[PDB]
Amino acid sequence: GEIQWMRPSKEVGYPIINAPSKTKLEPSAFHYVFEGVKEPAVLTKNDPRLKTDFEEAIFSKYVGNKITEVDEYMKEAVDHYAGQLMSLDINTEQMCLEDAMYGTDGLEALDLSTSAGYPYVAMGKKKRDILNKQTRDTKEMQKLLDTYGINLPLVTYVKDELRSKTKVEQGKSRLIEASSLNDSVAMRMAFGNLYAAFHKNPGVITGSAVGCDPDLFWSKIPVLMEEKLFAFDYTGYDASLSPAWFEALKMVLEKIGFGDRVDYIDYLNHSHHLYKNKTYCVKGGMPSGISGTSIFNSMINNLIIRTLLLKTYKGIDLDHLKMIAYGDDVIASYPHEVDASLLAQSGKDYGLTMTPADKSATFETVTWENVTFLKRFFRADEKYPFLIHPVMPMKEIHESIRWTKDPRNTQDHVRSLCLLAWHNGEEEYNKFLAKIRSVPIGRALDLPEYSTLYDRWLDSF
Ligand code: NA
Repeated sequence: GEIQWMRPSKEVGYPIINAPSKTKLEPSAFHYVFEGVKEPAVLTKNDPRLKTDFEEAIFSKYVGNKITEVDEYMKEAVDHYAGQLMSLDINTEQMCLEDAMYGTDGLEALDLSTSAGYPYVAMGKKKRDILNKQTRDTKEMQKLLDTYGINLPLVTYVKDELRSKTKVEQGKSRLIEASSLNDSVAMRMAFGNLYAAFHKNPGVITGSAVGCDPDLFWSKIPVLMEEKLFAFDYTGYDASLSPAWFEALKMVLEKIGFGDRVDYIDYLNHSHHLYKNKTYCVKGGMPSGISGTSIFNSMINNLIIRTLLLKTYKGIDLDHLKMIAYGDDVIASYPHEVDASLLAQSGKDYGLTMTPADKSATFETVTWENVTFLKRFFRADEKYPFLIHPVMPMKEIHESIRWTKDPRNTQDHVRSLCLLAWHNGEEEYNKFLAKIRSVPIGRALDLPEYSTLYDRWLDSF
């Protein structure tokens, strides 16, 4: 991903986009009951905590483009992945506007809280004014489609979230590229059934885990993996994607019956953005945030891993490559041990910056004991080993509970954390509940006890 140019939006006929400048995150009733070191991300150039230029920091993610064309390994990767997907008999017909808007089997309805993007954001027109979830009305939307069409600019927002001290001082805040409601709708109409087919088939065939339920899915993963596991993290995955990777994705889509609408991928690859009073053009880089983002990042990941294995290990049997991606996150396996370090090396030549799994300093062997997926470990249940617990460490949960974005969602926020934490065991869970109940706010919450969550878990399979 590389920014071609950037300039005042007025110079190209666009209005200044108003974005919030004050975080919605404030210390919660548990701020001093639990240990934590993260704070709200810098949202503006004037943030006192900054120790470097903000604008420069937030756009530096666009490391550039390392490859122009789709090489022979990539083509091979494309044929193999496309072949697997073929086995799912994915419905290739476009999805009607009604479902693309209000959802259907395998596809949730459009999120009414998220941005409507340009130009609605500049006309103060919200989604709540465009769609009727109880009416399933598509006339207003249809009229808007006909009026403003598609391929509209994406609106760049700084993500309001918790970040480490270092990242705050270095202005390393993450960005959200909200596509226009029109594009989101047109895209869900074009790829709606693909999205659904993926949501309904999380696994090693789609090579995707998007739409999955960790509590149930974790028990299916081990059975799908080959003997030897391997993994690694990416640095700035989305932004590092070169145009070739988008072209490789289009080839996959063509081969599975969607060659009919690969043009929509161009909108993602070569895209223009609106940020504050500026407008810029980017070549490459996946717009982090758009409808389809995680699924397409996941598909491209399947292409990347395959490409690197072909490039590094001629004769590798991709039919025994068992991997599951969630955007840039990935858990993979092969009957034989592979060198993540070597793969990482091959990765550089493809514009990908790969590093040791889970922030390690060196590339160590990945095992069922130390592997994580979506920040969760895998732990067989003590009483019924065939049931696998997705275990997220208490550290991130402690960090999260120390802040709130709205006092009205305190019980939902805390219940949410409880569904994640109890998997760490009863001793830990009870310690967690006790601290919560050491302050008034917590004692007033309705939280499930351990045995209740355990029973609920067993009854969910
Ligand atoms: Na782009």
